[PDB]
Amino acid sequence: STLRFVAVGDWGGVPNAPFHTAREMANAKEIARTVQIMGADFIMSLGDNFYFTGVHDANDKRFQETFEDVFSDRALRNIPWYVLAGNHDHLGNVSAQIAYSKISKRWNFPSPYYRLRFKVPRSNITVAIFMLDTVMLCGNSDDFVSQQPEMPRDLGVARTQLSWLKKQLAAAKEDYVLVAGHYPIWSIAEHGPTRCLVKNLRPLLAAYGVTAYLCGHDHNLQYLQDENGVGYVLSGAGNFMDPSVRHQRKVPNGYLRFHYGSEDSLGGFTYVEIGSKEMSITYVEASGKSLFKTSLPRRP
Ligand SMILES: *[C@@H]1O[C@H](CO)[C@@H](O[C@@H]2O[C@H](CO)[C@@H](O)[C@H](O)[C@H]2NC(C)=O)[C@H](O)[C@H]1NC(C)=O
Ligand SMILES: [Fe+3]
Ligand SMILES: [Fe+3]
Ligand SMILES: [Zn+2]
Ligand SMILES: [Zn+2]
Repeated sequence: STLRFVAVGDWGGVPNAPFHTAREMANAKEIARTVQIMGADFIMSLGDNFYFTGVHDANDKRFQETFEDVFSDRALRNIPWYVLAGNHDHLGNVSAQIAYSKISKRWNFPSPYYRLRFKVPRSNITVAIFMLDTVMLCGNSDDFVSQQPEMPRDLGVARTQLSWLKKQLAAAKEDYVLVAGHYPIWSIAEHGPTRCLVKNLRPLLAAYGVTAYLCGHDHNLQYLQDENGVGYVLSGAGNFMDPSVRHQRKVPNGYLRFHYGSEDSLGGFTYVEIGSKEMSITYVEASGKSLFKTSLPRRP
């Protein structure tokens, strides 16, 4: 078989009851239908888990109303979720989202950033994934008028995570290596590229042979690929859909391979399947149709 998972981001419903939106429910439904057909080993969250100010504590009702009861289909039962934090989560209590891992079996958020290691059946194929906390690296975009994470709140905190990732990447023996964070490195939409990540994270990717970087933040679906062969998967349409293509001129020519952000769309997510020969990525719209699909070679 193969390693399979769903990647969805920015799905955190809303602050007022019922605490979920039509788009979030449509995506939850289609995620269930996808699982019923292809199956899934786990679901990855790319940040902005609870709009617009995260949660207060680990007993916050939002955990049941925005998460548990939305992804309640029988098919989604028992499927593990690996979470990472976005900027809106940081306006609240992130320690509470980490502590919730001890309350809900499916919810796995051991710390701000961590390493995951998977071993694909039969195949000798191994996969490593590094979940980052880009807010601790670039600061909260909500703290600035430009809406761009200008600088980290703490030097030591940022410097340490970068040192951790570099040492982890310079030792990973896995066949596939993925890195995920909320903020985008490359993006043509509303916010566009995050200067801090382009200057501080991007360089590490090609140097150590990273397969791809996954993220959300900009509310749409995108696939970009640089000249070194690294893939950029943007999946932040789990709750909103922003049509903007405002920063397409800020992305190097040739990088944009796919984009969809129609405001009349219910949103979407991605389905990833990693096999012995390659990793494929399918973009699925909540309505039920697959919009695009690409593959990425195995790491030398
Ligand atoms: C953020 O959320 C965490 C998780 O609920 C809170 O941690 C609790 O802290 C109190 C001490 O004030 C302890 O008695 C509890 O046992 C802790 N809960 C857990 C699950 O460890 C933390 O206090 C919250 N921070 C704020 C500012 O509200
Ligand atoms: Fe968001
Ligand atoms: Fe965000
Ligand atoms: Zn935004
Ligand atoms: Zn487009």
